[PDB]
This record gives sequence, structure tokens and C-alpha cells, in this order.
Amino acid sequence: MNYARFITAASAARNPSPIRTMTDILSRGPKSMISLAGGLPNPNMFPFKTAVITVENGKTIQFGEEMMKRALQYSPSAGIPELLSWLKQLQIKLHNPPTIHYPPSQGQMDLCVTSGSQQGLCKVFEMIINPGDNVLLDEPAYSGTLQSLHPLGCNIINVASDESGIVPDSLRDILSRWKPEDAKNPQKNTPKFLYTVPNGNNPTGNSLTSERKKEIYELARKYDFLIIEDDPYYFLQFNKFRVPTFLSMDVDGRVIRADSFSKIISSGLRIGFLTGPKPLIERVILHIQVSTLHPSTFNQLMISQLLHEWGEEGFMAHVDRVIDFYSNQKDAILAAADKWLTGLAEWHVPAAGMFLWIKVKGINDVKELIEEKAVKMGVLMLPGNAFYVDSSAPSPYLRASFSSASPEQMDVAFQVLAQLIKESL
Amino acid sequence: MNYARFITAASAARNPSPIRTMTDILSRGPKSMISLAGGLPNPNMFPFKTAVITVENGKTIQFGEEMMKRALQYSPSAGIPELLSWLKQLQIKLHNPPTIHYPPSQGQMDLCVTSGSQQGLCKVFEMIINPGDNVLLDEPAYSGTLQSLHPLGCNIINVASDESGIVPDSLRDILSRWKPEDAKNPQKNTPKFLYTVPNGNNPTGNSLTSERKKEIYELARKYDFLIIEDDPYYFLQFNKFRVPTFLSMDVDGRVIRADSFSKIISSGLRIGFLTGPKPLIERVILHIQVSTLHPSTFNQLMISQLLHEWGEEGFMAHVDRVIDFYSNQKDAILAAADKWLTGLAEWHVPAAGMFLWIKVKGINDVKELIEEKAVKMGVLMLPGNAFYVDSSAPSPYLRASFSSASPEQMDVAFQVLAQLIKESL
Repeated sequence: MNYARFITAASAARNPSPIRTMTDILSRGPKSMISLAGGLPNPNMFPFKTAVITVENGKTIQFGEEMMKRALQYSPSAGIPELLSWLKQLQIKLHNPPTIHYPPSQGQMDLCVTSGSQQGLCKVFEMIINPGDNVLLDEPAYSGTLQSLHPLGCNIINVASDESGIVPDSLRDILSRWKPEDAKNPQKNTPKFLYTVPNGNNPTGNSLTSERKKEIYELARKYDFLIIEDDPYYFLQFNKFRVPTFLSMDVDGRVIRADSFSKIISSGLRIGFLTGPKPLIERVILHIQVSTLHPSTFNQLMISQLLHEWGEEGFMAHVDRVIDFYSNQKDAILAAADKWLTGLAEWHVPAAGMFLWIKVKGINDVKELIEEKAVKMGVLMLPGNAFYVDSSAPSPYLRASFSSASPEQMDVAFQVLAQLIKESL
Repeated sequence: MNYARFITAASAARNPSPIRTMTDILSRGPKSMISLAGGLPNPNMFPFKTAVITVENGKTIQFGEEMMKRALQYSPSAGIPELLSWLKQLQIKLHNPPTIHYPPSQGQMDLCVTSGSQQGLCKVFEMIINPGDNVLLDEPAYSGTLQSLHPLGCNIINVASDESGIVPDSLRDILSRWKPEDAKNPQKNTPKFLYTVPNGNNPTGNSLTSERKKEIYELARKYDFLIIEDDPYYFLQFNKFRVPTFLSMDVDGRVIRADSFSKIISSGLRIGFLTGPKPLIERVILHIQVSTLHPSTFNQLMISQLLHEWGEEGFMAHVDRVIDFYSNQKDAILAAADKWLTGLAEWHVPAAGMFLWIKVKGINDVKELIEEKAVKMGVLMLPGNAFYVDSSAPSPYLRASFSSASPEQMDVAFQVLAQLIKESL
């Protein structure tokens, strides 16, 4: 409703970078006209000439001479138009956001392709946070998010969470520190946003329920804060009826969503995208315009041509193949845990994602148990300390990945782990 | 010497992001050991399987099944090791920096592959600048740099420049506002750095001389500021004895250099690199670790395999082919200017780069002359207003690109331009 409340002075001060202003009046109008105004290098000098990329369950992708020249040249900061248009239709199909036809100033849905979803998130955090600002999130959280927020000088207020994600009652009690009208008061420092990973949180594997999302959204309206929906495992849910997203219920235009292709299409190509209210997305684009400029044109065209030949049907079929693999991996690590860790640890079944979150009984810090008996016993898992703001506190938790291990390796790994628990206890 | 003076509180507060700490003790030591600690998605799910990329004057690049899996997966934040090692040897060959074997803390040379050179520059500006800080540069300057510095709240102090770049006498007079010891004084606000494009400045085309670089470096030592050497046209110099760089004379470890492949290899692949003192490069890497994470693995491997088969010899031969093309383009636009604009405008011969900088006689603002008689006469060039901090001031300058136009198009464009000058005058 008043987006200036969520934009720093520095972010609001950004102005558009003109690599389109004079290259603008060239297509339409006088088609026979000469322009010595662009800042583009001559692509005929570039050494790569054609490309052929094979695809499993898809048509081979080919860049001919002219397409290769485009792939090797600058492109628009928000992304190439055919990828933006395909992704916009995907978001309408999956989430039907209420904001599609809003006026720009009151939150019209807008998309920005980013160089990985984390780039979008980082520039969103930078857009909003002044030192001393209060922000809300649930621990344990992705260590990369915690390391991104740390230098911004915000106070991170932990919201309680359980096996169904954020607990609305905890959020409501935290917010009772303020009155709703304090959000309009410059002195009061009400929280600027709530950040969460609603599906398959890294490291816990837990996901929010539909009922809790509705409750949380009502609190976000009442105290007027944004919801940053960081959803990189949205396409890795094992339920296969997906819970409606915050974006799908965002009648106010207060949700910024980050989607990722890193887990289903490619992490190395560095292509994700943000969806959110136009005034906030515009601030991110302007920051991109003076940093990365745009995501790799080559990699966007690879993905765009894949997605267009797949169609939404082929995309969802690919998603379902990937879910099938990870769900079988999940069953396998749960079976190994059932056999070897029962009575020595506790865990919840992951609802989505790639990780199993294991609490060891009768030990206060597993960092000693793991890092010390590592090279020794030949097994390695990740201590949970890194997923809390205070990583120095002791943690009895371990994060175990099931993305790659074979059932044999899982059995060996947990056999070894079980013996150390019984020796250290 | 004291790098903390050039690092903001927020930048200094960044800590390493652990996507290597536990994936570390896996290669060496116990080679038979199981790790459930990584955070990598399974690359067998990714849909692209092989790639074949043809190369002019080079061997065809092929990604087989295993190389493709690597290209589609996360990689180190500073770049893939074989690209970093090749680029390090290139920098030693071209610049033999004095800092190669310094201790890390006193400026050991370090490299970071970035997602385009401008990303490195942006994160360097963000690393250094507090609101109110003073910075030095020469106008006219690249509009993207000006738009990057504007929201950071620094005072930009203009240093005089002529056809040989920055004028040392102007820099010395500006610096006489302070005493050298003021650089150690928290209250005095001596300039943090000098930024310049030393070869083929955009928009002027002018380049610094060797004698002036030595003078400028001595001033940077005396008043202890950094030199940010933004050199995207280093490989597009028409002289073909290249002037020694600031990096080549950096005995103190006070130079941060940005190199670009955007003009010679590819702008769309978004691959550049920073070279500088390890403590400052480390701050940039940590920021990358929470934003883009790394440059596209796929595109790095494309470039790395090209460069390794070329060798330094094949790389320099490619550079010389590109210089040959742009120098012939330069001769062509100068010929068209000689024929049609003589007596109506003044220009200096570009020493490097892609642009001709034209001053129109007897008119105060060419923005009216160009933008209004655009669709009309069918010719387009870029008003110079965008390359000054105060873009509202009138500018009699035009930037004309010679990267692409044919000699015919240049003749037509300047014929049209000449008539408007004679009608408007």
C-alpha cells in the first residue's frame, strides 16, 4: 500500500541505467534509420559460432549463427522477453496471483529473472533493511540467508516453528509488542518483513500448512509487513498436491517470492526469478543494472527453448520425475534411519526438499562427535550449529543429505553414526 | 598497508558462507569415506546432457556426459580453478604485478572471476564507500559508474582530464586541500579512491600516458588512496604497444583492477574478473557468496576450454584480429567525420575502444538537435549529458559508436548530422 516504507534511502535514490533509452526508437516508427548511439560491441568478433545441446526427454537445442550472436550479446536486465513471458504464464497457472491486473503503484505483479534466486533475495534484503531494523524469521534457517542478513545490522527476531513450519501463535505473541498503528509511526521500528522457506526448509525438511499460511498473511496485513517467500523447493514437494503459496493469496501486494531452477533444471547455470509488486521489483532491477547487468543471455536461451518445447505439460512431467527420484531417496534414508538410529535419535519425515534433520539423544553438541570422528570412521554429516543466528550455541542436530547417496552408502553411514552415539554415550 | 581504512563496517562484518567447509575433507586423507553433509542437488536430474560448440580459429568445444554434469552444478565463488589459474598466468605475463609473492595481509595478488566486470566494480564500491566519503574520478565518465555511485551518497570530486586522460596537476591541486597525514585521521575525510578508465574512456576515447600514470600512482601513495583501474578496453588499444597499467606498478598493493571479456570474447556470457590485494578481493568474494554465489559454471568452462586450447599466443592473436577490425572501423568514422563535419565540430582521434566523442560548434545543448530530429531525419547518436554527474547541464558533445556501422551508414549519418548543424546554426 505504501511501498516507500520498505525501500531504503539509497535504494530509492537509484535511477535507470540508459542502455535502452536511445536504442529504443529504432524498431517501431522509421524502420530505415541509422543509429550510432548504442554501446554494444560487434558480436561478429566473438569466437563461438554455433551450439548443439542434447536434452533428455526433449528436442535437441540448436543455436545457429544468428541465435548464437544473440546469445553472446547483452540482453535486458530483467531477462529475455520470451523467458519472462513463459514464466509469467507459469506463475498465473500455478498461483493465479490476485495482483496480475493491479495498477503498478499498488502492487501489479512483476517478474525479474536473476542470476540464481539468491541474487534476487540478496538485493531484496539490501533494498529494505536499515541498521537497527527488525526482521522476523524461523530458526533453524538456511545458513546463507543468515550470513546475508548479518552484515546488514538488523535485529533478527526468531519465530517459533515446529514440524508444520512457523507457529502462528508465536508470531502473534511476538507482534503484540507493537500496536498495528505503530507501523505508520517512524519511531516505533515495527518489523519490515517476515522471511521463511515454506516448503522443505533447509535444514529441517518441514513445510507450512495451508491454514497457517492464511493466519500468517492476516498478521502481515494487520501489522503491515512484507512476506519474503523464499521457495527453492517448491517443485520438490513429496505430497503432490502443493499447498497454496503466499503469492496465491496476496490480495494486498505484500509478497515477494523467489523461485529457483537450481534443484530441478540446473544450479550451475545461475538462473532464478523473483515475482512481486512492481515498485519493489523495479528497485531490484535498478540494482542489477549497475551490478551483473543481466543473467547470462546464453543460459536464458537454453532454458527458454527447453521450456517452450516442453510446454507446461513437459515441465510438470519433468518435475514429477525429479520428485519421484528424491522421494525414493527420502524413503531410503528413512529406512536406514529406522534400522540403525531408532532409539538413538529423533527425526521428522521431510515434506519436501533434500535433507533429513536428525536430533541425537543424550548429547549436547554433535559437532565434536562428527568433526572429530570424521577422517577416523569415514562418515560425514553437517552439524546443525550453522543454521542458527548464534552458531556458537551447542546443537544436538545433524543435517543429512539424501540427494545422491545410494541405499548402501546410507546404511554404512548410519551404522557408523549409530556406533559413535553408543560409544560417546 | 592498512586495508581496514577502505572497508566499511558492514563489509568487514561478512563471514564465509559454508558450502566448502564440510565438503572439504573429502578429496585428500581417507579416499573411501561417505559424506551426507553436502548441499548439492543431484545433477543426474538436469535435462541437458551434452554440448558441442563450434569455434572460429579454434578446436570445437565438447561437453561430454560427465563434463556437462559439472557445467550444470554449483562451483566455487571465486571461479573454477582452471580458469583462475590461466587468468593468473595471463596477468603475470601482461602486467608482472609486484604483489605476486607478498604476504596476504600486505596485498598479495588475488583474482576473482565475476559475473561480468561491472559486478566486481559494484561490490568494490559497496565495500569502500560510506555516505559522505570523498571519491575522485574524471568526467565525462561511463554513465553506469555514475549511476552506481549516486545511491552510495559519496561526494564525487571531478579531476580535470584532456586528450591524455587525467591531468596530474589537477589531481595534485585537488589533493592539496588535505595534508598527507590526514589520511590517518578519522575526522578528515581524505578521498578513499581514484576511479578511472585508463584506455579508451567511454565516452571520450582518450587514454592515459605512461608518464601520467606514474605521477598519479605517486599521489595515491602520498595521500594513501586506492586506485580502481576499470580497464574494459585494455584489449582494444590501437597503439599495439600497450601502456603499462597501474597494476604493473603497484608496489604498495593499492590497485584494484577490473578486466572484461565483454568486448573481445562475449558480453552475454557475463564473465569478467577482478585482480587486487587479497584482503580486498576477499571482501568481494564474501559478498558474492551471498548473492550470485558464482559465475555460470557452464560459461566459465566454455571460456576456459577456449583459452587453454588457444594458449596465450592464440588469445593475443584473437585480440589482434579484433583490434584490426575496430581500428578499421575507427578509420572509417574518422574519414566520414573529415568529409562532413569538418568546420562544424571538433574531435580527438580515439586511442582505444569503440566511441568517437564529437563536440558541435556554436550549439549549447545537442540533446534538442538529436532527440527532436531523430524519427524525422533517421539518424541517431547519443547526447553527452548522461556522462556527467550533473546530467541536467547542457552538453555540446555527442558520442558516436563505430563498433558496427558500415562506411556507407557512417557517411549517411554524418551527412544528415552536418545538415542539422547548419540549419540549427
